[PDB]
Amino acid sequence: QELGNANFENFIGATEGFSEIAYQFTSHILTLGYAVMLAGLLYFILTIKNVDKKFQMSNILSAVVMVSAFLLLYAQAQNWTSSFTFNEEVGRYFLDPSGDLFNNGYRYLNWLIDVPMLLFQILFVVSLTTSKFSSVRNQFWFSGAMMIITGYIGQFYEVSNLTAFLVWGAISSAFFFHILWVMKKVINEGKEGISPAGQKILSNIWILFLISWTLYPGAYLMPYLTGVDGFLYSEDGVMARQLVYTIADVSSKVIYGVLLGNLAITLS
Repeated sequence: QELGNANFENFIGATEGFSEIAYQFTSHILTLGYAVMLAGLLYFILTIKNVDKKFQMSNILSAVVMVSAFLLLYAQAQNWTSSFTFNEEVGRYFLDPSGDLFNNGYRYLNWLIDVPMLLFQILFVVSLTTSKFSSVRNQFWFSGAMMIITGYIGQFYEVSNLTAFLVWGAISSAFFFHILWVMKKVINEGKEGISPAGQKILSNIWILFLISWTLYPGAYLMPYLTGVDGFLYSEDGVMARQLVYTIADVSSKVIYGVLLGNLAITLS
């Protein structure tokens, strides 16, 4: 299997193919993904006037994240549809040799760019207490970048060497735990010396952040979560993975932005 060696979407597409439902669902979900980013982009442009100058860098960075997310998810969406074509004889969609093939680059690039801005963002709304801005900022940038790069290396091996896919996933996960831990510290310090209404919103932000962000390794693992011959090892694990990525992207970029915007209005 030469054509389907690059990733699980290709593997499936070149061997079993995708039902009508799997192909259409995944296409629609990816389209909702970028459409929400565009709407978010507008929301963040239009509401920047509602926070004090002091906090506006957060709204700016929300907007910038929306731009890159709109572009790269639009591109990922097109890459889905143009990589798989219907075959009349079997009634399924197959990896098209005349296309460019499914490619995770668009999404991994988006993460490299958005992770550092999403993490930095909050440092323009909350005030630290005992920690330094530059230290926190550097810990987030370095660990975020490493998390993504090591996850990108892992994903090459997804079908060729599943063991490696997992080892690199675990290294990536170690960077992830460090980010959660710095973020929990940022949230606790940001709670010190704001109103209880501000603290309740920070509490929500932590929950959102924690769940959102954990969906990413969930979706990386998704086709293996029922074992090497189970139910998700299939087009359904492709559908599940792309659905979960899309929910994660909306939650981590959009809802997170909105919550941060509301925190900043509270502090204004």
